Amino acid sequence: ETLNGGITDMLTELANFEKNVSQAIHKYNAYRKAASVIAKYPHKIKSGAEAKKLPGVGTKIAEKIDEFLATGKLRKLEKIRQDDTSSSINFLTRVSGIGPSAARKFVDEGIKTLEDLRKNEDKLNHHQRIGLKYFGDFEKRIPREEMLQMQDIVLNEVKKVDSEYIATVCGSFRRGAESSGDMDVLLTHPSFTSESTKQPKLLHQVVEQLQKVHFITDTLSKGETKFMGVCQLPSKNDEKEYPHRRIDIRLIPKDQYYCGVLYFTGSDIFNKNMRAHALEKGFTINEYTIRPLGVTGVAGEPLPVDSEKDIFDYIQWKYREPKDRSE
DNA sequence: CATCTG
DNA sequence: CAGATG
Ligand code: NA
Ligand code: NA
Repeated sequence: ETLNGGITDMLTELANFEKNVSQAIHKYNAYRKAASVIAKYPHKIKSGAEAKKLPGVGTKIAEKIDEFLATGKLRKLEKIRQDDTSSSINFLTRVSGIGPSAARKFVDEGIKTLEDLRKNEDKLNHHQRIGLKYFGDFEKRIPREEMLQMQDIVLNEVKKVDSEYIATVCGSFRRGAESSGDMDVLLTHPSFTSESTKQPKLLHQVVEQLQKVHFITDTLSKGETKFMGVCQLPSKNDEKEYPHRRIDIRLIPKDQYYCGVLYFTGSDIFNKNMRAHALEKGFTINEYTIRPLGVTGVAGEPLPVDSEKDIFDYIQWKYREPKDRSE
């Protein structure tokens, strides 16, 4: 956690680059388990040889750790941090819609900067385009002060459309966090479930409303169950308009809400721990449901849930207020 | 995993 | 449809 930091970090630097720049998924994947192992390793790595001992620990990595431990740097890491090409990919990538794949193409085309991008706005797709339009806005964190404002609107409109909808703002917003990055709304309707054959409108209906009122501004992507968009808090009294915020709306059968809800709330750590105990207490948890574990190895069947309570209950545990859902 | 593109 | 992005 601090004993093998530099090492683990460099490796991550190394792993990152392999995938994003080069296409080395194997290599990439190498640096990964490696840092993962040195990550848990209880001692102070004092040498390559020492490390090499570890699994995932090859000679090349060793080699690397040596130079690092040996000198406070790594030549390769040094070359890469310069390499404008590498750099470019790292950057171009910040743009929503631009993955690495994309990144390489543009670069080999010579599109390297933000300006490069505008000049060639033709070459980008819609997402890619919104992404560009709101680069800053996008990168700007979201303050709970505004978070509550957003929540307010969304929830009110969802109400008007149908009294039977159930919306929920999951995320760290939900775990108390002072600022979030984007807004995740989980949605269900009684009339929707596991077996219940579809009802897209169920999602489309609200989408429309939010745009109606101008909350939603653009569409990133819009399917039958997941909407990816852009929204905005109505600039009050002209002087201070809001930033553009990322927002997702997703439909879920009412029959697997809370699990989702639980799940989307996090944190990853809470989940795990909650997930493990689940296992102890003779159960299973995942994104959509909790199931009684069979002894034959495993087994299934939908445990019926009406709240985040019912879940915990099953695993006989203390209801955790979302704030303390931290770890 | 669900959506988009081409 | 394989493939990319979130
Ligand atoms: Na991107
Ligand atoms: Na292939």
